[PDB]
Amino acid sequence: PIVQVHQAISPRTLNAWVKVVEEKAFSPEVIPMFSALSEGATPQDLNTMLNTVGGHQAAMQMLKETINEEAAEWDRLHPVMREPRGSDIAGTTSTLQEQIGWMTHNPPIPVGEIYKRWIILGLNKIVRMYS
Ligand SMILES: CCN1C(=O)[C@H](c2cc(O)cc(-c3cccnc3)c2)C(=O)N(c2ccccc2)c2cc(C(F)(F)F)ccc21
Ligand SMILES: O=C(O)c1ccc(-c2ccc3c(c2)nc(-c2cn[nH]c2-c2cccc(Cl)c2)n3CCCn2ccnc2)cc1
Repeated sequence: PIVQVHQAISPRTLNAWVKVVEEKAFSPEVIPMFSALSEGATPQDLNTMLNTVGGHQAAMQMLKETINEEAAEWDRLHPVMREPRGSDIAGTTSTLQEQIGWMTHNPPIPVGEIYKRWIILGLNKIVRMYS
């Protein structure tokens, strides 16, 4: 996350989270916990976390599809320092430096916060699917 500059979530925190998500798989109480954990997150942070958490293969694919759908919608709503496109917000086509750039620009585009809402949309769809 960006702190008072960028620093990775600590390994101890991420590894503990992996176990929490496993124990609480597919339950909605994970969602607010995700929001708390990812305070200040860049898209790079978020992808490291998602990749570390891993989990259920079909669920991961559904999350990915949801993200891609939201990135497409972002491009429709906000066609394009350069401005980020959907894939930049998802951290696919952007660097960590670029993400920090947008997040701290005057005025800013909070690419981490935007990506978080896409991830949360996916997590909610997953909750319903496995309920
Ligand atoms: C989408 C992929 N994914 C999993 O497959 C998780 C998972 C992890 C795991 O270690 C085991 C399972 C699992 C599920 C069912 C059977 N056996 C194992 C699922 C899991 O259950 N959820 C999940 C939890 C609650 C609600 C919705 C989804 C999350 C959560 C996140 C995060 F961090 F962003 F919140 C990231 C990936 C992720
Ligand atoms: O959902 C959300 O949370 C959400 C949704 C949208 C936005 C958003 C989107 C585009 C935005 C924006 C804010 N602020 C500006 C904006 C306004 N002036 N300069 C910029 C800007 C230019 C380049 C890089 C960055 Cl970093 C900012 N633009 C660029 C608009 C086009 N423009 C205006 C001036 N130059 C280019 C922020 C948050």
